[PDB]
Amino acid sequence: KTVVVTTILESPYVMMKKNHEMLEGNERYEGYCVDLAAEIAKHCGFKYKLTIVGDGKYGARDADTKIWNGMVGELVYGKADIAIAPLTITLVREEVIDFSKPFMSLGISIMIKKGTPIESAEDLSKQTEIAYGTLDSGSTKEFFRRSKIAVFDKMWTYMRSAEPSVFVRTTAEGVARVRKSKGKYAYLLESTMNEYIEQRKPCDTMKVGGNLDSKGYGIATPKGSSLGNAVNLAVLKLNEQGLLDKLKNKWWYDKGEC
Amino acid sequence: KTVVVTTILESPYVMMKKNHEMLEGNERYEGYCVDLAAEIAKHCGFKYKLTIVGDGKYGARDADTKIWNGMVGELVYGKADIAIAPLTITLVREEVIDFSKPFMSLGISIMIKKGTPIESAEDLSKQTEIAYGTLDSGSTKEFFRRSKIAVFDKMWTYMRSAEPSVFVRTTAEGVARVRKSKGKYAYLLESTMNEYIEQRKPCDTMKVGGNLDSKGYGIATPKGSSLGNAVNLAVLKLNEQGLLDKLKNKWWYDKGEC
Ligand SMILES: [Zn+2]
Ligand SMILES: [Zn+2]
Ligand SMILES: [Zn+2]
Repeated sequence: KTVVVTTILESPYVMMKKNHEMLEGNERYEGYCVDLAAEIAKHCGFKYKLTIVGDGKYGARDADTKIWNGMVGELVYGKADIAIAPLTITLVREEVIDFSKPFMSLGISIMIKKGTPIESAEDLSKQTEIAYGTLDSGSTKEFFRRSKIAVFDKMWTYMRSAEPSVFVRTTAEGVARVRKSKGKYAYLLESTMNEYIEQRKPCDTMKVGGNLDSKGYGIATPKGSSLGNAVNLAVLKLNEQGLLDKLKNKWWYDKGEC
Repeated sequence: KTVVVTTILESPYVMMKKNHEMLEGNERYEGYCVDLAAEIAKHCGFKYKLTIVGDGKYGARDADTKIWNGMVGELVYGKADIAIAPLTITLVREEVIDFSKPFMSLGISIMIKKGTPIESAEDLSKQTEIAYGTLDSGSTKEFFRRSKIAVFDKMWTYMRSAEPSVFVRTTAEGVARVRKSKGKYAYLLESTMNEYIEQRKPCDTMKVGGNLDSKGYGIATPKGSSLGNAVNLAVLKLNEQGLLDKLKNKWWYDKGEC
């Protein structure tokens, strides 16, 4: 039967085509993950339907109810068969769902509006004129919340209490905030996205400093899924075939407008 | 009871302590993987014995023999319970053994003697005065042998037929060859090793160009091993806590000699 793929609208991973209104099904979308999903479905020989996660989140566990939201939740509760998106491989998630070996390597990075007096995380933690935050319900927020290293811990103390809130619902919201904040806001996001945005108009942002950590994105399946094994080998095969690198250049720099 | 850990003598992952002759068991060794093995064992709750792979190889399957050698072979045939070393996660290997999520991210790179007129793989492929090769029985050689992209295919065509052999039995042998060839030999090895050597006296080598691919190292266990699950969670836990980054700084740069 048709495999239900959950994903999220996040450029350049998954975006609606210009003429999506006249298109149907999987044809309505384009992007790195759209291409990746097609490659995987072909090598594993299955039909699939791309669906956009209902709450538009990656996935976090509610501390009160212990209920998972986002794409992780759709997998945990049987609403989806596989997640193909820029979903970060983490311990808390690995405990409830399965991840293939990473199809992309990245790390948390700093996005500033061009000209802002910031070059590192240490620089952000020593000032208060410039606010900074992260995406909600994801791995980046968890990183700071659970960090015991001096600089990041102090950053979390500031962010978790900040008012107004420095957290955002979507990457787009964080990027917009940096751009319209005259440089009084810095956004903490994964290098993959930072590098992508840095190459798009109005070309007013830039990634500064080195990554804060090293991790990766994996294709996720529910625990005990029959697709788990196959997808994992498919990812490795595609990386060694050079496909993943091919797709990276196609959506990041071949389309770059800066 | 005691878990047999197979590893390889590869600096700075595993090395004999200066006074190993007067030490016993695991205390005889030191290095990144020795430090990592101790942590993995503590977190998974098991006692272990470090052993150096008999043939000093990482692992490849003999074409006609069909027998796996190196650390992979030790796991495949039941001589070791786990491998903790800079062992690359690859498709052919994941087909016979299990790998944890990566504990280190790296890629194939080029090592030259300082002053060598080479800036990239494309440069090596378009000339013939400078010879170049890779390590034997490993993922790097397999990368070129299977590559379908023009530049690497061209490089493989040359390397596979070059005489005398451009391949080496150990990383140390390749590094020595670069150092003694007066710029007439370039070595293809993983970025991790390239970066390490670049910081070792006589500081006469350097890493040039970007990485050729993107992959990682994983802790390997025999397929279906009962240690697999715990080890994987341990790796994720340790990466998130910053131990892996702390360990790389300790063995790579804190001890740099250049
Ligand atoms: Zn394909
Ligand atoms: Zn709640
Ligand atoms: Zn520990």
